[PDB]
Amino acid sequence: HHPCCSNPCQNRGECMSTGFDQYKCDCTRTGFYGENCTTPEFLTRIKLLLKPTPNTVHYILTHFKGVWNIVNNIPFLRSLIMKYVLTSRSYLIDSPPTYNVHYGYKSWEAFSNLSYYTRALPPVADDCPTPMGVKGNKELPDSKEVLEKVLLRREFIPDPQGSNMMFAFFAQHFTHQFFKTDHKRGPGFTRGLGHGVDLNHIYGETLDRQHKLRLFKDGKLKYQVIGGEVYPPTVKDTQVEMIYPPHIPENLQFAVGQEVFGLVPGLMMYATIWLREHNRVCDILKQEHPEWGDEQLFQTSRLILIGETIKIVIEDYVQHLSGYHFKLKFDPELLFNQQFQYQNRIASEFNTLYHWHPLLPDTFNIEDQEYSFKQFLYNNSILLEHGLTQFVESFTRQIAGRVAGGRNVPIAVQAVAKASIDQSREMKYQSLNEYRKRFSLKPYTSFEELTGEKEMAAELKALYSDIDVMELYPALLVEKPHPDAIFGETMVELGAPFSLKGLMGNPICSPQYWKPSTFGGEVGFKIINTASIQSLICNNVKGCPFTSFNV
Amino acid sequence: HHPCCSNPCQNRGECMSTGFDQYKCDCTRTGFYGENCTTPEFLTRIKLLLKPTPNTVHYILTHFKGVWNIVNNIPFLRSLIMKYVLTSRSYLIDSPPTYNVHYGYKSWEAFSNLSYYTRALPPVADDCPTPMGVKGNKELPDSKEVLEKVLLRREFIPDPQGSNMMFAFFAQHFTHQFFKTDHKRGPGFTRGLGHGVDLNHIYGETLDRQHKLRLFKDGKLKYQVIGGEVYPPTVKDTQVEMIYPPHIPENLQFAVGQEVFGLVPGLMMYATIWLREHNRVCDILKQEHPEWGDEQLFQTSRLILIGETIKIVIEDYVQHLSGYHFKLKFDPELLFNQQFQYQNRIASEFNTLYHWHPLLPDTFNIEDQEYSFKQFLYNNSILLEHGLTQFVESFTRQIAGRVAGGRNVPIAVQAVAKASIDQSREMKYQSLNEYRKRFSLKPYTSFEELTGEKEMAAELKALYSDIDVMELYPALLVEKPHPDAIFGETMVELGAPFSLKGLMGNPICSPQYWKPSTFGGEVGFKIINTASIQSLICNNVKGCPFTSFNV
Ligand code: COH
Ligand code: COH
Ligand SMILES: *[C@@H]1O[C@H](CO)[C@@H](O[C@@H]2O[C@H](CO)[C@@H](O[C@H]3O[C@H](CO)[C@@H](O)[C@H](O)[C@@H]3O)[C@H](O)[C@H]2NC(C)=O)[C@H](O)[C@H]1NC(C)=O
Ligand SMILES: *[C@@H]1O[C@H](CO)[C@@H](O[C@@H]2O[C@H](CO)[C@@H](O[C@H]3O[C@H](CO)[C@@H](O)[C@H](O)[C@@H]3O)[C@H](O)[C@H]2NC(C)=O)[C@H](O)[C@H]1NC(C)=O
Ligand SMILES: *[C@@H]1O[C@H](CO)[C@@H](O[C@H]2O[C@H](CO)[C@@H](O)[C@H](O)[C@H]2NC(C)=O)[C@H](O)[C@H]1NC(C)=O
Ligand SMILES: *[C@H]1O[C@@H](CO)[C@@H](O[C@@H]2O[C@H](CO)[C@@H](O)[C@H](O)[C@H]2NC(C)=O)[C@H](O)[C@H]1NC(C)=O
Ligand SMILES: CCCCC/C=C\C/C=C\C/C=C\C/C=C\CCCC(=O)OC[C@@H](O)CO
Ligand SMILES: CCCCC/C=C\C/C=C\C/C=C\C/C=C\CCCC(=O)OC[C@@H](O)CO
Ligand SMILES: CCCCCCCCO[C@@H]1O[C@H](CO)[C@@H](O)[C@H](O)[C@H]1O
Ligand SMILES: *[C@@H]1O[C@H](CO)[C@@H](O)[C@H](O)[C@H]1NC(C)=O
Ligand SMILES: *[C@@H]1O[C@H](CO)[C@@H](O)[C@H](O)[C@H]1NC(C)=O
Repeated sequence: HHPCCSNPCQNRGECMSTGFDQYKCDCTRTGFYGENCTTPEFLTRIKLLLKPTPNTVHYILTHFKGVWNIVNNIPFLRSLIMKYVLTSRSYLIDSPPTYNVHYGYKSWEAFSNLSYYTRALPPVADDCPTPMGVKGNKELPDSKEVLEKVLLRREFIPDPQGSNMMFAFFAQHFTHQFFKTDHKRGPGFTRGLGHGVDLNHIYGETLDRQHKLRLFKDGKLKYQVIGGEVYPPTVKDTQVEMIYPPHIPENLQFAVGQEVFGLVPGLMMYATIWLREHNRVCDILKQEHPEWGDEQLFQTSRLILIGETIKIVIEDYVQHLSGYHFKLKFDPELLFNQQFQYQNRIASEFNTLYHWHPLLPDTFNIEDQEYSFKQFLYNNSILLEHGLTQFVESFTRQIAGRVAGGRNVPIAVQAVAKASIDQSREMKYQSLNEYRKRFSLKPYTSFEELTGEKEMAAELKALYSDIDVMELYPALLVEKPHPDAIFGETMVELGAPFSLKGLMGNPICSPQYWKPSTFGGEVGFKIINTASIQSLICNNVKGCPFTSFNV
Repeated sequence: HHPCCSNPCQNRGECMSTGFDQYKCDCTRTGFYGENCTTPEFLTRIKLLLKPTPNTVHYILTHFKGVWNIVNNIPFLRSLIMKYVLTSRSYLIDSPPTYNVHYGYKSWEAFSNLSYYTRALPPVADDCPTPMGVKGNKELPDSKEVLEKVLLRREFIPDPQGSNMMFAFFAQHFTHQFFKTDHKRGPGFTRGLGHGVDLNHIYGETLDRQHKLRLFKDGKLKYQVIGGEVYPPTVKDTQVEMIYPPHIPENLQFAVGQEVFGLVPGLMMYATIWLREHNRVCDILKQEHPEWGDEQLFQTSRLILIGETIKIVIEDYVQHLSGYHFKLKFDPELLFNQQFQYQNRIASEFNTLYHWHPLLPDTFNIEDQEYSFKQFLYNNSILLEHGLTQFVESFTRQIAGRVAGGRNVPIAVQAVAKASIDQSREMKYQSLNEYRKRFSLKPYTSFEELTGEKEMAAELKALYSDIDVMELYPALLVEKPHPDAIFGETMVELGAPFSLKGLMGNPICSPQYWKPSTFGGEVGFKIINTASIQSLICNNVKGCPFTSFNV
């Protein structure tokens, strides 16, 4: 078998076979040497005794609300801290990207082929003696058993951080521009070739789709007016392909950038809001530039919207997730004297860790009604009937489920949770502990340490035998959450760097783009710099209902 | 008409219309302010007063051989000098890229559509009152008149810098991996979607093409053996599309990565050499790694050859072109503590300036035959008849033509030169002086200053009237050359930043790729770091003939 199956190289060292039965570790720039890159260089010894634990940094940012209220009001200090928040993560992500599902070594194929999700850790080799390498049993536990024992929801567990349905649907809508698995090819492949925040979920992935969605007047996107309300146009009107079941009538087949957004009325809500936003921004640009044509209005509105999106994601969305008392800041300028790559490639593991189906409630509560999954799925009538204003009011009110802590996957999506496990396996993911080490965390020494509890730990011990072969995805869902938090440590430490990279990596954040001229002058620039989840709703939803990501 | 037609914003200010008849310049990070970005900031006045002119720097690098002799043999200094050389040429290229033929403002479409060449300067707006903006006559001069008066060769002018046919054909072979105009779409479109040094001219642009070219045994490329000599495989064996006239015999229809390489036996000489190199490297890696399969042998040899190419281009090819006494060095480590983007997008103007058709001789002198263009085109027989050894010996001793200095484009390719002019105009290129300002040079004040001579200057003055509307492409070919040099200032000052960006931008130069494990261990890494034009020929051409880029 492959001599690297046991994952012998530590500290970001690279493993390579050197004959049938031997390996060598490449310890270049790891700050370690020795056979397995485990012997620290002198500067590394000094860096390691002085480096705070990820859990210490977390504690500082989630306590001392009094000190943070001061820090948050000294612009120079707020800049300084946000600068640290951005750069301390940066070094963890390979950019240019490296591995993928087919390439556990660097290759031009893995670098150049945009159809692959990239990989933060190389796949376990095909001929390893155990699924994870060398440790554990010949087979992993039945995924149905892992699912039923520790993942599935008994009683609904609300998120103690107060995440609402505005948040859950925003997560779903936002991330589905860059997580668009190409099932024809396999779970390690993506249809999102832009690999980030390009808003293809609004504008379409291909130019042909964009052109069918565009009005070609005033930069605007096509729309329809129903009962005086602006909604997306239909499939028959646009000829834009969407996924709908057969029983869905022509008039309820709304056409948006992303093929799957008819699935959920929560997604259609956001699609409608962003469509209105784009056309609202067109109206403003046209007022500033009576001389501009359709094409420039469209393109400039897209860049503004991309900027709005990143702004909202950092300052409301990540802000809410973080539980930080520190006020996060979207400011591209903070990277201008730093080493940073303005490019991104979506990692398979980022897709995997974002399968937050425990956010989903048992029923969807709009106004006085309590819709089941059966009733809610593919039902855009519900949207037309209640309207965006009520959708916003209801979803702002409705609490979402806790993601970590175990046993919170709604039964309605059990098949999806099973697939995340099976497809992790099919893609040959390395173990939870391997991922933890890759992200500068201590491997868990037992199942009780992972869960912080006894009962689930015991189930997991019986299923997996060895903590070092525990799988990444179920571990994220059963991990001991931070105190009163939605997630545990592994989710935060893997998610945050993938997030920073995808947000700041965007070309609009580079010095040649980050200028008022890029966005049609100072007014367009200000739309980006003052954007928020509240203003997005206020500007585009009748009556300007109040909103946020917490209940 | 568009209020930016006159190009009012200086110093890399960005121009934007604010009404029908008004503009605003965006002076962000230019170091200037005021209406047209022409007033310098205090620190800018200083930076201006100190900073040496590009010509003064060229003089220092092409003189004082005694000093350079010391520096070159003192590694720490060589390295510090190369680091300057690399980082000064850097800030000149927009990266992430910006404009293209259809987008004179920044847009997601220009960012993301890899099918365009990018643009260093945006195009002249469609409705401008003159071809170059507002200066000059309503029509630029007949392009045949320009071609015939100042471009066409009367008498062959040899390169006083000593460039040979080995150099001339290396330039053509190498550049044709990234200059691959998609004539079906237009001159501003490329088929080279990798946008750099990916070796698609050897391996194929598509996976479909690569796979038909591969042996699938030991990592190797398919080949044939004719008279005991290894040549590329045929079109019939591989089913790889090549451009060939109907009349060419089955066996001389060589199939290589780049579809046009059967055009010229000079091109097929290098194609064959590089094919041999790839399979030679396979052999070395197979020896190192008996455990490796076909796929990893192939991909690893590919990365090795990419490195080989960059190394040769920097240390042999650019070295020769530069006329420097200083010894350029390929060493990715020199950028590791610098700010640099590991990405490239091929610029249209880089394609344009690289039309070095004056390099071409009047006949192709092999052994004691002197082949006309008519005889040499598409004649792979010549290659088989003489063999690679004679090709190398003959092309090493044959002088190439001077590029700058005027009147040296061979009549045989007059149509290509005319097309360079017409296509510049079709892509709405700004004038020579706009390009010189864009690359930190003073605009020429007269035609005589451009040519350094009287007679062509007068023909040009009569044709164009204003130096400020002189065109880029013809200017490059008529420019006063540097002393005893093949090129003039504008060629060097534009070409150099485009070059080093595309060389160092490659992902193999990034910290996560620049490691021995990437190339199969120390042995593969060493193939790269010891590569030379002489070693390429020595390892792959029978009899190991002497070669170099100069006669
Ligand atoms: C971010 C949180 C989030 C939420 C709130 C959410 C809400 C919901 C929801 C009710 C609104 C339903 C019925 C589903 C149902 C599904 N989800 Co999600 N999903 C979420 C994150 C994801 C992600 C990420 C994927 C992977 C998408 C991909 O790779 O294409 C996913 C995949 C799926 C799949 C497999 C899709 C396929 O292409 O086969 C189904 C089915 N689901 N989900
Ligand atoms: C770098 C030096 C160089 C040399 C030595 C060279 C040598 C020769 C040569 C010698 C046997 C011949 C017969 C030609 C003939 C042509 N070359 Co060049 N070319 C060169 C640089 C270029 C470049 C750059 C282009 C543009 C390529 C593109 O845009 O695809 C080009 C394009 C062409 C074209 C038109 C575009 C096309 O259809 O491909 C013709 C015809 N040629 N060339
Ligand atoms: C990026 O990698 C993708 C996966 O390797 C690749 O898709 C694959 O493309 C190949 C070649 O075009 C397809 O192979 C086809 O042709 C062979 C032999 O001629 C047939 O036996 C196959 O049935 C098939 O029709 C594969 O279908 C395809 N593999 C997949 C999708 O898993 C992409 O082409 C690559 N992208 C780029 C830009 O190169
Ligand atoms: C890369 O940018 C390219 C330049 O615009 C683009 O090429 C263009 O593609 C469009 C749409 O696919 C073609 O226009 C079509 O318009 C109607 C459809 O209703 C048809 O009647 C036309 O025949 C045509 O299909 C343009 O012809 C085409 N322009 C060209 C070839 O120069 C690429 O598609 C863009 N690439 C990506 C990945 O978005
Ligand atoms: C190098 O790291 C590897 C870790 O896999 C070590 O490999 C061996 O060490 C084990 C216990 O120390 C032995 O039982 C085995 O022979 C072997 N393990 C495996 C998985 O085969 C090796 O000791 C390390 N060497 C150094 C320098 O620490
Ligand atoms: C910088 O920009 C140019 C704009 O082109 C200059 O305007 C020019 O002023 C000239 C002198 O009065 C006029 O001859 C001419 O009308 C005008 N050029 C054009 C094409 O309109 C601005 O004055 C200058 N601005 C400043 C403040 O220096
Ligand atoms: C591919 C495009 C990327 C966009 C993805 C956007 C958001 C994904 C959000 C979260 C992933 C999971 C967990 C991390 C979230 C919050 C914890 C702390 C956040 C933090 O420290 O700043 C995080 C800071 O680094 C971010 O800038
Ligand atoms: C797209 C991938 C990039 C590969 C391009 C490779 C080769 C092109 C070679 C030279 C640049 C093009 C035209 C001439 C410009 C400069 C050459 C002369 C002097 C020089 O380069 O030195 C200037 C000094 O700075 C040394 O660099
Ligand atoms: C191979 C060149 C054919 C061009 C002939 C038509 C254009 C003539 O052009 C003329 O050529 C003369 C001789 O070089 C020069 O002295 C003149 O300045 C030039 O205008
Ligand atoms: C569709 O949703 C609507 C709400 O407008 C609901 O009344 C109806 O029962 C749903 N239909 C189905 C088939 O679930
Ligand atoms: C083909 O090249 C060969 C060299 O072997 C030569 O003898 C012959 O004349 C050439 N054919 C043409 C069409 O010039």
